[PDB]
Amino acid sequence: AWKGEVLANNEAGQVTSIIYNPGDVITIVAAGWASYGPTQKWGPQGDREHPDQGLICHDAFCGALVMKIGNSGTIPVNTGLFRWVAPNNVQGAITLIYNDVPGTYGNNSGSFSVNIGKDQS
Amino acid sequence: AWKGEVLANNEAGQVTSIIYNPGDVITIVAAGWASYGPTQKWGPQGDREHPDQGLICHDAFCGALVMKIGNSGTIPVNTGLFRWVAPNNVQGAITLIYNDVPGTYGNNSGSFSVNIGKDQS
Amino acid sequence: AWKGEVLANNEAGQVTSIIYNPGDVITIVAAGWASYGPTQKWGPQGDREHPDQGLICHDAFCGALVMKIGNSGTIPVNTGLFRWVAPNNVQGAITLIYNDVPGTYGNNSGSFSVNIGKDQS
Amino acid sequence: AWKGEVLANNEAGQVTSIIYNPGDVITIVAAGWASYGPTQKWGPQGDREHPDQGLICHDAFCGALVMKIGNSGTIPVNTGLFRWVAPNNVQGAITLIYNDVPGTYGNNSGSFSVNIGKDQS
Ligand SMILES: C[C@@H]1O[C@@H](S[C@@H]2O[C@H](CO)[C@H](O)[C@H](O)[C@H]2O)[C@@H](O)[C@H](O)[C@@H]1O
Ligand SMILES: C[C@@H]1O[C@@H](S[C@@H]2O[C@H](CO)[C@H](O)[C@H](O)[C@H]2O)[C@@H](O)[C@H](O)[C@@H]1O
Ligand SMILES: C[C@@H]1O[C@@H](S[C@@H]2O[C@H](CO)[C@H](O)[C@H](O)[C@H]2O)[C@@H](O)[C@H](O)[C@@H]1O
Ligand SMILES: OC[C@H]1O[C@@H](S)[C@H](O)[C@@H](O)[C@H]1O
Ligand SMILES: [Ca+2]
Ligand SMILES: [Ca+2]
Ligand SMILES: [Ca+2]
Ligand SMILES: [Ca+2]
Ligand SMILES: [Cl-]
Repeated sequence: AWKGEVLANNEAGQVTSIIYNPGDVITIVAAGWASYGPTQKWGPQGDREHPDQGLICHDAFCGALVMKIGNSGTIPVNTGLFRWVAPNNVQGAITLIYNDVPGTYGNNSGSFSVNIGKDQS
Repeated sequence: AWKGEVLANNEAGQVTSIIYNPGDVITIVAAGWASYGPTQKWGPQGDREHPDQGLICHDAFCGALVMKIGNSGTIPVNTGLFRWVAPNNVQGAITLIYNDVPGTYGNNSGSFSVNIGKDQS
Repeated sequence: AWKGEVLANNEAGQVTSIIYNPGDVITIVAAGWASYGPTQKWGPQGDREHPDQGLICHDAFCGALVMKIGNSGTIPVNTGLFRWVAPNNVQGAITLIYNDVPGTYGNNSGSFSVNIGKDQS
Repeated sequence: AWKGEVLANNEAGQVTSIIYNPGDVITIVAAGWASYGPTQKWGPQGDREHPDQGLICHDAFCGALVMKIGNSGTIPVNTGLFRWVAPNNVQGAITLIYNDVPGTYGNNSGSFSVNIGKDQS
């Protein structure tokens, strides 16, 4: 398993020690508070009221937690994933990323705390 | 394992099929959007800024997900619990509840989607 | 989890730390060599060529590993059980026992090494 | 998880759907009755009284269940493995094999039934 934090201000994200392999079942739980610029903070689902003006992941809200597995495209994580198997082909290290518009991370603040583990399969 | 929905306006809570037994380890993941009255909605951690006005659980925010286990007090859940063991002498049926003030549930809306599993031991 | 040894010559068997509760999924693995009297030894499946002359479990061979759960009848274990769920209404402490004819355990020798754990469920 | 049979007379063994990856924890349970030639049969630990005449696995008895992982040498399985981690530098598909002398498999009989799964990590 892996525990750690993802900073809202880091366009490169946080690499983990979890290597996702074909067939793996994983569980992720995410918590905490972050902002993409405003004084308000949101949880790991982000801001449901904010439009997409060029986010790295178009399938989650601005301010959400997302990931990449190897050199996949972005995959939504939000509050987490329960006994989840990847939409197929994907493989590699899990990198966690805060969803914002590239070039605009400089006004971001806060972080998410994240646990990941592999399940029975 | 159990999957289901906890309505924000259900004061009595959602009774699950999980009986927490001595020594059990469990994982919970919660998602969704709900409100304790305002037009804005919050995720399962609730609203960090709203003051505690006699919530059923003093150790979680207004609009957070909490639970009881048998005769326990309320216990916080938020976005979830990762490979977690309960307080000494707590056991029995898990009921999931939206954290609000008694008698003030009638203006609530939305729901949280929740999964609960037992882990290896 | 429980890890230990089940002696062939112990008619009362071995009361483990594992309390089987409704819905639990368990794994048991058993290894080793034991005898119900002869100079030869058999593994946890016992002696397939030996007749049943009043065995405590009629559904496994003389010299096999079996168990009781709470106040159940004997249940075959053999080399182990993989992600196993008990029949309805069976619950309580797991006792491991060597399968022999009652009153004939005194000439027995050897033991099985046994691991029991609760699995995800 | 994989469930299947391993024929005692199959010198190439039985390839499974399990790909062992670094960090994986697995469980195996094996059952059944097989022979390397005599009319008598033995369980998955094999025959403790027979000498090694050039077995594919010198670390288990003739008639025992063994395995290979990818390009590995033979590793004992016997009655099974509980929440087991492979040696470092061992990875790839699991193949199950009956322990006999190469070229002498043709007079073998019976089989072992085997379950393999990946466990929480
Ligand atoms: C100035 C500010 O502009 C936006 S918030 C804005 O969001 C983008 C993503 O869409 C980037 O993260 C920027 O860094 C953020 O500042 C308005 O919603 C806000 O009300 C305010 O006017
Ligand atoms: C009228 C309303 O009052 C509160 S919201 C209020 O919160 C309590 C819990 O503290 C109960 O759930 C009520 O049912 C809710 O209406 C203010 O924060 C809000 O701005 C508004 O004035
Ligand atoms: C003829 C037979 O010889 C052996 S059994 C023998 O074992 C080897 C492995 O050591 C091969 O599997 C052969 O296929 C087997 O036949 C004696 O132990 C037996 O009593 C009998 O004389
Ligand atoms: O049938 C069981 C019986 O088998 C014979 S050979 C043993 O000597 C006895 O002690 C008893 O275990
Ligand atoms: Ca920003
Ligand atoms: Ca309310
Ligand atoms: Ca005896
Ligand atoms: Ca042979
Ligand atoms: Cl806080």
